[PDB]
Amino acid sequence: GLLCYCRKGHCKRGGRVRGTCGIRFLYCCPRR
Repeated sequence: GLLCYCRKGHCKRGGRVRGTCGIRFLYCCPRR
């Protein structure tokens, strides 16, 4: 939720992965 984004392979403009967005997808949150 929040302002998190699901990106395939690797999150764009963000190195704060929150967890896996399923298979071959990364879910990152710009929190900390």
